[PDB]
Amino acid sequence: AKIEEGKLVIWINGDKGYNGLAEVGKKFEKDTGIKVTVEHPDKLEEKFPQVAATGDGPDIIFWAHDRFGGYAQSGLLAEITPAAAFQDKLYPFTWDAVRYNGKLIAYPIAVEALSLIYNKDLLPNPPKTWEEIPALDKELKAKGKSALMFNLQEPYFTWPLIAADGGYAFKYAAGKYDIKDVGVDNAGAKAGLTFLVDLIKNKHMNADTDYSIAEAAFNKGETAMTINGPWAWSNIDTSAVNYGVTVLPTFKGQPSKPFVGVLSAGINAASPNKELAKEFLENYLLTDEGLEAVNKDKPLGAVALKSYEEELAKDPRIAATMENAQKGEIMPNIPQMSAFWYAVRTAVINAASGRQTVDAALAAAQTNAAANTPSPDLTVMSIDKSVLSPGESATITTIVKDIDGNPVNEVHINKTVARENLKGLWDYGPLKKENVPGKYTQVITYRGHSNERIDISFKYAMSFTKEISIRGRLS
Amino acid sequence: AKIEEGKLVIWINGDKGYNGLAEVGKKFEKDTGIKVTVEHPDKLEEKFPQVAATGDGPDIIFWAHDRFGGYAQSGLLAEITPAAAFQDKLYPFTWDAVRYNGKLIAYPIAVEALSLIYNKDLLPNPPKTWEEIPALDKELKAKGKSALMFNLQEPYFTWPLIAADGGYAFKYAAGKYDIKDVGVDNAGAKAGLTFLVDLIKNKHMNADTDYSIAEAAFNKGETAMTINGPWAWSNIDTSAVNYGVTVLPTFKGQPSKPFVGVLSAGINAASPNKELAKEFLENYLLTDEGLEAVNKDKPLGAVALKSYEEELAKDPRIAATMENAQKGEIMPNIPQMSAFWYAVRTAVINAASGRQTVDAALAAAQTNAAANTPSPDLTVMSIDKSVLSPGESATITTIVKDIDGNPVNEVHINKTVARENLKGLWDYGPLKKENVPGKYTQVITYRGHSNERIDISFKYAMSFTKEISIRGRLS
Ligand SMILES: OC[C@H]1O[C@H](O[C@H]2[C@H](O)[C@@H](O)[C@@H](O[C@H]3[C@H](O)[C@@H](O)[C@@H](O[C@H]4[C@H](O)[C@@H](O)[C@@H](O)O[C@@H]4CO)O[C@@H]3CO)O[C@@H]2CO)[C@H](O)[C@@H](O)[C@@H]1O
Ligand SMILES: OC[C@H]1O[C@H](O[C@H]2[C@H](O)[C@@H](O)[C@@H](O[C@H]3[C@H](O)[C@@H](O)[C@@H](O[C@H]4[C@H](O)[C@@H](O)[C@@H](O)O[C@@H]4CO)O[C@@H]3CO)O[C@@H]2CO)[C@H](O)[C@@H](O)[C@@H]1O
Repeated sequence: AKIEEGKLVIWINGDKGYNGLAEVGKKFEKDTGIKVTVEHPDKLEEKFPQVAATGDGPDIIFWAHDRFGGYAQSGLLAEITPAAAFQDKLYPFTWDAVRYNGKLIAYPIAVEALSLIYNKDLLPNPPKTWEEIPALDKELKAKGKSALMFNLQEPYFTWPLIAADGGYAFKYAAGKYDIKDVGVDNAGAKAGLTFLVDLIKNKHMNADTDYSIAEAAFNKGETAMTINGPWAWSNIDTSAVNYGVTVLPTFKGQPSKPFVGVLSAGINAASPNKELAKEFLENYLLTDEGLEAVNKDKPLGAVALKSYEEELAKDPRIAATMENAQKGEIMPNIPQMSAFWYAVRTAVINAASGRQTVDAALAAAQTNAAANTPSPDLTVMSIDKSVLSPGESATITTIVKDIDGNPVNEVHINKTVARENLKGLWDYGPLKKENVPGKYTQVITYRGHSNERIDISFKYAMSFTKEISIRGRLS
Repeated sequence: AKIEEGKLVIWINGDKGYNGLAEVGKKFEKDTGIKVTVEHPDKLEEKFPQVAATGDGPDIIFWAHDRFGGYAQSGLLAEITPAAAFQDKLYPFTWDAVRYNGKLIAYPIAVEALSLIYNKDLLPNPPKTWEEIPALDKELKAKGKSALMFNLQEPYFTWPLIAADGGYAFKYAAGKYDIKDVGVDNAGAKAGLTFLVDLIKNKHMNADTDYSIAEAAFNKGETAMTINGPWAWSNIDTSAVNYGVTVLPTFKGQPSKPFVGVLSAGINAASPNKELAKEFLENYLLTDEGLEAVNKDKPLGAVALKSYEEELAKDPRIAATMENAQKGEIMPNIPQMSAFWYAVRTAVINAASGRQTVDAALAAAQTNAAANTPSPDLTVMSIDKSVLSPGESATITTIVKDIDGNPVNEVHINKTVARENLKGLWDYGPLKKENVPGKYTQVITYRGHSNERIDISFKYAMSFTKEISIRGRLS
């Protein structure tokens, strides 16, 4: 778990070839004596910024490149400066993905795009268009099958459809992304989303479909199609299914336009093992043998390493991946990407479920994606009472504001309570959103039993913290 | 995510039928208007006690019953008092598993035991004994296969072997478990472990084998045998494999003796939805239809509900589960179970890898399993400096002690740093174990850039917290 001199800790997502990566680690250990521990914590991409600067992260973090600009802006990443000879071993466009403010911030590993994955026995002539899928589903349902299942809970999987007829994240102009010019609520985006929503209302898909439901349904031969990336191919191979990987369907005659990720490896700026990390990545992983070991576990996609990619490129599944990639767009790496994703995630889910209209959902995503970040300097937190007797209550009031002093309407707040002794009895109300932007309250009732101090910390937007204390006394 | 009046949040492990459970939730929602959100956080069993009492848990927690005594001791669980008619619908021994200090603390759902799962094409006559497996592996390796792969990283999977020839957790006598009488280092336990270790050294298994490696190897037809529970059967069915589920091999002519878990559902004492939770569990889940929906996703094992179990019991896989269960032991539910597991986990891993001898590994597990818990009242935490100028360092010293004032040698300490502004530059050393029991130090160097206050909290044994603060000032 712990970062220490002389050992390497690596975090990679649980859908990737972590076992194969650990094999590369074993080889490094054999040669160097340096143990390499590969972990796949949930929410690693959220945890990393919280722990990296405060002494508790991995030495190396793997994620798609979209997360890395935010990390770099915060100073969390070592600058990557490989020799020209090494740089020349990887595709130039992959280095571009991991460049932030003129500096290389990670090593590129592999290029990922979603494709249409289809069952050749059920559906050897997969549809050209999205909009026929409902009629197709009707046909399949009459023989115990469904047309299509994919993960509706992650916006990555729905974006290609939202983008097909013109939806965009941030407008690109004059050498940069305009962080206030968000394209999620344009005509093209509302449509794509509407379409999905109609698929649902018409009982072709289920709003609750997640990664595991879709994977199981495809791999068991129950659904004719899924939308997934190269990492998914291994489990399909394990199954009995004869599958193809192809171009995503069109929408309004336009290609679906997936957001393309470059799986990337960053080095923690606070690591005492930066040089070892670089050696591991450059000399062990980013080799034919190293990438093969990871790929054999879960396929990587179109790898960044030219020598190995030249071999993979022959695979029709890879050719299809690259085709879909070329029809989409390489994700920005800017800090605002997470805000964009969080916003779109909420809009797809809310709409799919009919908890809001498409017009409304997407209008709101636009606001939230473009929102300023909370400022520690202007955010307020107080409690009305710092000592409680049994039966007394204290209320926390917090008001979250940006750098300009303007409220931030939607904010992630993580509450943590530190307890002196675990002997006192306490009741916590919900964190209540009040009827003005940025304002939340929480009621805490001391019920006695034992004297106990508690310290309540609110972490805002997975960044800064404010804290209050309560002394519970029996008298 | 959040606990709120009028909605249900459920936590269940990611290896269980969470999608099927969500289906039961949908039915409840249809009837009642109460949304049911099923989550599968990693480490849910560790998180639950940390958040349940402090206003941030689920309404309902699912885990095997072994975890629940600790939760109950801490006051985290609502007492369960179903009508006699309802009680009579479930097997008596399952209620016994969820009784703590004379009170029912959860609803029993299903009985789980590990079995030997084997590939009928590769190995239709699976071995009787463990000790022949190495020779068998030799035969299989000569035809591109291995004999056996199972999760070595979780002690649950190795326990049946450790226990076969007499290993035990806590001695049971006079109506109770003796928490100071730990059986992990007896002759029978050292042997079983030694055997596994020899399997490894002789290249029959790999010390690094985890759940996913083993699952993939079995399901792809690469390994003849695995050790797993009923939840695993779904993915095997998806694969091409013809498999059987049978009695675990013997060791020294003794049955392997798995620790048997009762998957159980507890209600958070702090839930404002206790009655809804009870209705969901009693009236929706613990019905033929409800359990079927979960079972169809991932098999539950031998369910607690007699009416449904009578149907399942016909399944030879269930018969085998029950056979292995009867050869093992129902886990204690006492608070000390987690300490036991943590200890055995470290001993298996350390030994399997050859980082310690079996004799040593198991001697140490014994000490740690029997150890007193840290006391908030006697644990020390201080920092030598509470204000720093740039280039100055402060050192935290903590000394962890039990209720009696005795040091606790091994302690889990989770460090969290709350940051005022994220503008200061700080360097954190490792948390250093000093050369006497219970004592740890950490060096923090302020590097300037900006004035910033940080608050550093140490949480001990996932229980109490102590905190210090540092004001970093440029002057
Ligand atoms: O509370 C909501 C959820 O929040 C967390 O998920 C967030 C991430 O933190 C964001 O970074 C973002 O995720 C993007 C991701 O950055 C992007 O690369 C892409 O992810 C693909 C990935 O490239 C691919 O290799 C493979 O792993 O599939 C991923 C998709 O699942 O797309 C993501 C958006 O879908 O936004 C999400 C929220 O949507 C947290 O992890 C969740 O547990 C939490 O529910
Ligand atoms: O830091 C080490 C690891 O710590 C955490 O794992 C702990 C758990 O918190 C403990 O409760 C215990 O786990 C037992 C578990 O309580 C017991 O029921 C059994 O679990 C079976 C389960 O019954 C079955 O249904 C299925 O899910 O498989 C489980 C086994 O994986 O056995 C467990 C012990 O193997 O001890 C473990 C540590 O071993 C934390 O979750 C980990 O992430 C962490 O690495």
